[PDB]
Amino acid sequence: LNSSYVNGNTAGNLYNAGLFCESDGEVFFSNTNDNGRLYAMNIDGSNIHKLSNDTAMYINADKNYVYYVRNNNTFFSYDRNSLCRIKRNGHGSTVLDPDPCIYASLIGNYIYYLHYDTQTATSLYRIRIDGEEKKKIKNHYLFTCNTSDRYFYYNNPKNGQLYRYDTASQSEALFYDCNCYKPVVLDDTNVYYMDVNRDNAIVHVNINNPNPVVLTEANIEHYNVYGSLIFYQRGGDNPALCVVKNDGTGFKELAKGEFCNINVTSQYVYFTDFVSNKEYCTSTQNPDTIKALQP
Repeated sequence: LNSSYVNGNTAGNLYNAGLFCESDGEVFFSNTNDNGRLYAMNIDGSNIHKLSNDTAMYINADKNYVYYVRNNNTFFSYDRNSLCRIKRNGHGSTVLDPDPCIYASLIGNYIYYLHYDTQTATSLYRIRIDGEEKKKIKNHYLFTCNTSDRYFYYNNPKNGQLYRYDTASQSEALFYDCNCYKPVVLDDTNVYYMDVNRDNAIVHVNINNPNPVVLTEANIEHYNVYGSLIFYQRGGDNPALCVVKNDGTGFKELAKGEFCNINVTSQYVYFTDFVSNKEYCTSTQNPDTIKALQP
């Protein structure tokens, strides 16, 4: 068992289908050139090799294992999915929860996830990393994608505010007064969210010295963050994947079209064309030229 509050993935990856997971110098990922199957590579895109024939999403990792949701037969609705585990070396594949689920997120020794009660009714579950102690935590789902140490953060379903759940005490409380969607808290001084009151424009704030800054135009669909750069999809009449620094500077349009599933690693930021399902990437530190993952 884990001895600290390890987090299975980073920033907004799990909101963006958890297609890439960087951990201790490797990246585990869903390979769009091979039916979304689980692969591994070194952080710079080399040494690419198949880990499992399972199609994988919501990929998480700790020092010993990779945890993932597989589709047994889109990432954000009901399908015949199962929660699984494999050793990082490729051995020891096993199923932890065979029942449909999405949004698996590792916090310490527990995976918190969305469980389907029916095709439309959902709840929050957790399970220990060895498959013991499966338990329904709430009758309504709370977002578990954004984690830091023992906490996960979410828009409160009743009131829209940014709340924090402490997995150690198994309690929750208000974290920041806003009306938010897919919040990404990196630390108490770096809060990001789509602001429901401003048509999902992205806002950045430090909760200690709150001076909320709006960083984008209205009508944002997806975003992610690495370092001080925010990568986002702008919708509407002239859709584009864009980047901007967290002080409003350095805006750049990176690709024209409708993209999604923005996943960040220290080397690259990956994104998929919503219609063609083709995948692309760009440098995380100096985003500019776009590489294609196909073939």
